[PDB]
Amino acid sequence: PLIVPYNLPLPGGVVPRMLITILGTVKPNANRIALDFQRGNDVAFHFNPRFNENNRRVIVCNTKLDNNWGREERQSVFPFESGKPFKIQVLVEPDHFKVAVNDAHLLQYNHRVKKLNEISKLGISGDIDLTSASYTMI
Ligand SMILES: Cc1ccc(S[C@@H]2O[C@H](CO)[C@H](O)[C@H](n3cc(-c4c(F)c(F)c(O)c(F)c4F)nn3)[C@H]2O)cc1
Repeated sequence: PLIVPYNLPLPGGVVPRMLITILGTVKPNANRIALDFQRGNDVAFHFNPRFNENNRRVIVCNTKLDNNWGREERQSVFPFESGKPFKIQVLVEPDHFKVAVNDAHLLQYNHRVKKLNEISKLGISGDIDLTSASYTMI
């Protein structure tokens, strides 16, 4: 187990067929989780499960460019549960990130930041116990 926030380096950025796996357990009474794939200060892909946004659960996805958030993409399908272990898998594809949670497909997010080879850090934050963060090619 590791303590969050945690920064996972992605040396040389990301590339298609790179699979990033984040394992952890959601705390009881969690409010939020955040994964931030960063190109310097820009956030290419922000993946933000919110456990209570207006009394519902939603996943918010976005990009931050020059410190400004863009247009959000929201997913109501919500595979996380307070107190339960999870696996987030982010598969880099040519035109999008593909996310699966607990071995079930969840969402795709098209690349807004084009320079994949400069998306060189993944930040992991929020109401979790972090078990592991790693990557491999498939
Ligand atoms: C016009 C406008 C008005 C309001 C908003 S709200 C905004 O929405 C964004 C996604 O579009 C991001 O989610 C932002 N955000 C969340 C975290 C964060 C964090 F700082 C942590 F320390 C965590 O542990 C954690 F899990 C987090 F999520 N940082 N920035 C959010 O402030 C947008 C536009």
